[PDB]
Amino acid sequence: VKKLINSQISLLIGKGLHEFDSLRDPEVNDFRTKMRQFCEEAAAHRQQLGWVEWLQYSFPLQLEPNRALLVNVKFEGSEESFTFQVSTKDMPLALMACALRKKATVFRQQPEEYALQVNGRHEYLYGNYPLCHFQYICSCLHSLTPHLTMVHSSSILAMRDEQSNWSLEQPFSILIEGRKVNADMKLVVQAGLFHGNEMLCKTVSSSECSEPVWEFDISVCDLPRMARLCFALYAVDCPIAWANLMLFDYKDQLKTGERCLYMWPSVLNPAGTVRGNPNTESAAALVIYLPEVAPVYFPALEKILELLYEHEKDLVWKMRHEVQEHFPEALARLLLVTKWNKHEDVAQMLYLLCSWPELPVLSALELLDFSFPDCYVGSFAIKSLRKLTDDELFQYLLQLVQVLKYESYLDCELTKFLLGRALANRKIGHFLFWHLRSEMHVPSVALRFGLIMEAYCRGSTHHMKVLMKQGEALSKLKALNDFVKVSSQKTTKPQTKEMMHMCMRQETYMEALSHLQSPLDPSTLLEEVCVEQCTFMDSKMKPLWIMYSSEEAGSAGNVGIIFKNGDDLRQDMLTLQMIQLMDVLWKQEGLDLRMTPYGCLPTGDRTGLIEVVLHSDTIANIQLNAAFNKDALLNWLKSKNPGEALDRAIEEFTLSCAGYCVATYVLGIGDRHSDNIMIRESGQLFHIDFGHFLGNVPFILTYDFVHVIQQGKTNNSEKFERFRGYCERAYTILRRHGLLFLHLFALMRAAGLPELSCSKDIQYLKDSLALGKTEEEALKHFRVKFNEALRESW
Ligand SMILES: CCC(=O)N1CC[C@H](Nc2ncnc3c2CN(c2cnc(OC)c(C(F)(F)F)c2)CC3)C1
Repeated sequence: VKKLINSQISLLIGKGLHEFDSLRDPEVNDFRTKMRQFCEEAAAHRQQLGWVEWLQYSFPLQLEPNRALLVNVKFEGSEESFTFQVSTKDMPLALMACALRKKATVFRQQPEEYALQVNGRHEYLYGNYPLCHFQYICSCLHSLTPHLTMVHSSSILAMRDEQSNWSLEQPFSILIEGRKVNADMKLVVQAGLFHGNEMLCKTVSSSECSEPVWEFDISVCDLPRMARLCFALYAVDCPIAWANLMLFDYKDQLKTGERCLYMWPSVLNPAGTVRGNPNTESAAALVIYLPEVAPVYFPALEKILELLYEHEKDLVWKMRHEVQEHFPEALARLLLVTKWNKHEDVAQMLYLLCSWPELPVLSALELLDFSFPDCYVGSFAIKSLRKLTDDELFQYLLQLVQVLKYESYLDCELTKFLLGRALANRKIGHFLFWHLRSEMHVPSVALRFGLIMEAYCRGSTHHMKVLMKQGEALSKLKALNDFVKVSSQKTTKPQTKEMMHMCMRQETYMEALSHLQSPLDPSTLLEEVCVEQCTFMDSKMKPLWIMYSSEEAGSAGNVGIIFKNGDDLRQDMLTLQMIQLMDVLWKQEGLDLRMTPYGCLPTGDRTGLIEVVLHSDTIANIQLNAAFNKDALLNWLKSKNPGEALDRAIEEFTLSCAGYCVATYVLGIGDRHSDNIMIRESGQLFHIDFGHFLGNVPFILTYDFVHVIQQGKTNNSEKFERFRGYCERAYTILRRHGLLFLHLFALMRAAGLPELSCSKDIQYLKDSLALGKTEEEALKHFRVKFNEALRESW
């Protein structure tokens, strides 16, 4: 029985569980047994949760950051529906008391034993929030009458049931023979002792073949708990390989004897993995002699607690106790000023960190960076992050996963936190899965991520099968995309499109591609695949256009996905999460710049999905075709928004244009052309290919857009300066939360994105957001760039 659950886990995570045993690793084996028990205890809690408490797990609420509304409601397993007049300020129990009052009237034959399901979707409307606050009821108002289904307590409960399962003064010292080296020239081995991005002593090098055979300025007593010994083999300068090791193991014991380090290819790297290269055969190895001291374990918290300019740093350390009292948020500045190469100074800091008050989510997000590698500093950060909302945790989930790459040991406070929250929310567990599964091709992350997904599956027997279905569809889509890629080069598009449909109509494909949850959004059910409306896009990697159509949801079941294999979808995903954050921060301060942060999620090696924005078209397609090319875009909105509807559309356009003009400027999105800018029939303007960001520069205002803002008029200052305001207001909101973007962008350095690697890339975001300058000084600097963008258009 357990052999099947294990076979499914191996297929789902794309790594056999037998591979973990073959390592015969006490660290990997201890993680597996400990985390399985943690997840099983979490899974146990869910099978006893109340019916409203389960709805909270499986279908978390989607909420936005007086007036009337017509809504059709219908009880489960009944054709008969009822349209009722409800207020936007009315709570779901009022709709449920109206639906129950109508039911008793018609059927001749308590609303608190019910929940409203967004018909044909895995989204629910529960809790004491007015109908205006729900993402669905709110979106319908701007779109469409909301279609709801009265799901009873017994129907929600039948789901959970079905979803069941030590101080030596001697100077520190290390080098035997290093096998499998490819070079011309002499080989040297440089070695530095790091505690994050900072050094603990001088970088001692080795003496200047394919199999070459061959003292640190810090004491063995002074070595911090999280000390790294970083190596680099090079030719004497052409780099060859690098390797990192923790001087203390997971059981907190000082490393002794021989160690064979399987090095990673280059062209000292502190941020790199402390674990070796998996290609034992290919990788160049460096055998080192980690010296004897005796066993020596690191002092426990009980025994440990018992113990800016150059001159400015000395002042921060003197007033360290005053920093805990007067400036607790200044913890980061104090930790940096602490000397981690002095056990006496590093112990005094822990005595202050242990009595230190909890920090806000923003201050905790900085402490998660590689500049802060201490376990107690790390545990403090996660302890402060425990106050995160499930919706807030989701907004930063991508960045927290990247920080798992900075982790020194497999069992860590972050893995526990991320897994604990994942098992508490099916939406957080869904996305954590795909953030981990999409990096299984990467050899460095492959073990950590594999073991985390296995543990989640140990505590999600049903969700494992849900994700397996998603994973089965994505396999058929790679196989189908490969056909489209081969065939496209041989025949006419209608011939390839017809060939794709025949392939899709196969039993194997129809079964796989249908009745699954969207990997981009678990609440969107990709039901019946519309083979006739499916095709492929003309871009280099021939992306797939896969249309779906649910009957139970009507128009809401008509959804589409884009499968793209060949290119990196990470930066596009990062940019869209940053635009969604912008839209949230804007809405929080009453500014809805009607944004379209469409779904984009990487699922594999150069493989991922993109949500289809229905009823949209590229600016290039509209402009290709009006007596004047400038009038094409306005005449287009006139076609889709006739009569009194045009006025709403020009406003929708302006708002979205302002938001995207700021977003593309701030994020530094270059390569802007008519083909990677889209418009929705509602008037909403959005951007699509985010291949390049952070100036890889100035504010850009297009004349074809400035014309739509001006209501088609040559001179229209009322409407154009109203737009200038939206840009100013939106840019100043982001500036206040600039520290939030800088912290998340700092954590994303772990992703290994070519366009986000150095400190110069983060400087672009400091400059665009004019971080140093005062609000007045920064609003003027933007007013110069904006006015210059206006002159730049003819
Ligand atoms: C089969 C109809 C057709 O060829 N179209 C072309 C223009 C238009 N494109 C879209 N229409 C509606 N929604 C979207 C799109 C295009 N989107 C999209 C966004 N990033 C991407 O890559 C990073 C890609 C892709 F190149 F990989 F495919 C597509 C966003 C969603 C429809």
